[PDB]
Amino acid sequence: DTALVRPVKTATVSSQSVILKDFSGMVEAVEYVKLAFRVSGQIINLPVVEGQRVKKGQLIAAIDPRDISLQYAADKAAYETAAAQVERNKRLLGRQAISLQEYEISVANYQKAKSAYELSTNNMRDTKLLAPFDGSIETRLVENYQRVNSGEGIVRLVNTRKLRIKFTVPDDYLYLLRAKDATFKVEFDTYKGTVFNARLEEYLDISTDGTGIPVTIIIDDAAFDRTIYDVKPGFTCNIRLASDIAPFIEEKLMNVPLSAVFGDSENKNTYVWIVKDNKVNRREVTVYSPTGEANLLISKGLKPGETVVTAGVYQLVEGQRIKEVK
Amino acid sequence: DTALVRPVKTATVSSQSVILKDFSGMVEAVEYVKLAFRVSGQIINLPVVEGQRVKKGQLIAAIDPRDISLQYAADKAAYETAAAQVERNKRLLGRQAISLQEYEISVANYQKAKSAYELSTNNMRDTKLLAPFDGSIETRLVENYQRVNSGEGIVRLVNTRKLRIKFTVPDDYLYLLRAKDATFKVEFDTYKGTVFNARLEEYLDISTDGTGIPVTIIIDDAAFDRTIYDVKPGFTCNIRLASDIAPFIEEKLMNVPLSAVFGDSENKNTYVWIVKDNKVNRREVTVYSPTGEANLLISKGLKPGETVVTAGVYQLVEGQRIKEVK
Repeated sequence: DTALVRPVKTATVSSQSVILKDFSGMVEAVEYVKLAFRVSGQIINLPVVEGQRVKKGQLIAAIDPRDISLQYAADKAAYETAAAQVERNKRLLGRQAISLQEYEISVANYQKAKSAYELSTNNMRDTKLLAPFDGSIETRLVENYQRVNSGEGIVRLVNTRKLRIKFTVPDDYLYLLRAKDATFKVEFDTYKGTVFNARLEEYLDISTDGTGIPVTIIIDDAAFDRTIYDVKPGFTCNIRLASDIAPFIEEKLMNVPLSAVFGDSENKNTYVWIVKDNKVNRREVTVYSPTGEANLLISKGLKPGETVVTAGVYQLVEGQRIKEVK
Repeated sequence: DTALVRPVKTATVSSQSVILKDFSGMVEAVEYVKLAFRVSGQIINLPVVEGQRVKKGQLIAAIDPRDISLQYAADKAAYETAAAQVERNKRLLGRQAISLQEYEISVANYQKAKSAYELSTNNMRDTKLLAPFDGSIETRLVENYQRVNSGEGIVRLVNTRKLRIKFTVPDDYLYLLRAKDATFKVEFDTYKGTVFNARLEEYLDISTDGTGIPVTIIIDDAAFDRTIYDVKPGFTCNIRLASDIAPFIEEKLMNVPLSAVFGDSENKNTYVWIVKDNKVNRREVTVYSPTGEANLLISKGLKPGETVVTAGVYQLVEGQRIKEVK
């Protein structure tokens, strides 16, 4: 019956002109960026941990702003006094009430005060070390309440904006890489069963050198959640390249093995068994034929002039009598 | 069982590159040759009848040789006397025993006697009218013991050495007539079921004029016995032209409709039913495949990515559970 499970060989229906190739690739190494303060001080906040995913602008660490804050307020006051004194002297010189010498001294003093206040403004901002890009904390190099200098490594942050995959394509497959709208689908060996769309980043094309075509692709798929799919440099994967080498074809033809197609004792129709949820269902198909009824080329087993049955093949046994009908 | 007669549609196995064309043709008219005596006389023998097949040299009619025989014997004697008299005079002149005048008269007399004897020798031979070629007596124009003149029709003899068939081939089929070793097989409408080989006699090739290619062929077959197959001018027939347009092909391929080929539930082999003496017998065939297993192009009924069964198609029913095996 239908409950009797039958072992069957199967195949996937393929578009005549779509070429498919599988390549082995690897997730590219990423350069760890050493994050450091631009000022010296004592860390008073280290709110991130190793493995944490951070966003651009997020706080990594902060130093005690006490001393820098004191210099800032003193440089602020000195700037405000120098600025007020130059504006006053502009008015005094404009009516010739002061010497140019005295005015010049006040301009030079203002730039000195301005430069000092600009430096303290930067030092104040630099008490908070922020993530320069979206990334992950690879390593925490310091401890909280530890004293550090400028340029001293605080954390190692790896950029996670792009997941790059490198593979090499045989030189003879350059036409497949050049085909319009060629697609790339990635399946990671560590996460088999889930396929992700990828886009071309670049490929080195010097087919002349016979050394293969190095290709770089980037994962470009909304389903690629790195909190779920933890892919690291060195991880291997399969890259499926799909190229339609004849997109101009009007009526698209499908490939199926001859052994998939069968007839009916009641008609001249052709069928296949479609496999859906490990069950079969009959499907009527039209075999491509240029003129009239589909014909086969036979390389062995027949001589010209012999007579074969073309209708009624399922209702016959060896040696059975027949009547030829039109 | 095998005794249960099943109606079946069939086809003939055809060689991939052999082109076959059928043309309607007609047996060409033959010119009747009027046979006549070269002498005048009374017919004393008319041994042939209408419809009789005669050979070259065979007697058609004879006139009473009596009078011509009398002239022959008189001209023979006159020639023999004139010949003896000139040989004598050659010897006499050679020793100057006779005048040149007398010798000359005897030479002139000899040629006169010779010419008279040559004419009576021909008239004697011409008392028997013979068939100038192998043919058939279309009409007997005279009766025995009837008196006739020279040139008076005795019989109408039609030449039967060649059976010519004319047909016209469409101009677009010139390449089929030019193909090396193209063959012609004739089947007469009056004698259907028997096919005769024919050879090319000639064809008018001015494809430029767009008026068809008039072709003449001649029956060239030992089985063509005109005593059995009585074919006459105006008789129609079928001309089968067979041309191998790709004789260079190493492994010859045969055409069969797809509907002729079937599998086995126990193996991956392909078969046909061969029809011999209105009975069928299974025949294993090899379907031509360039790389691997034979594939079909499907124009309707499938989408890319669907799964079809390729082995186990005969042991399944609608909705049956399966297990995909490698």
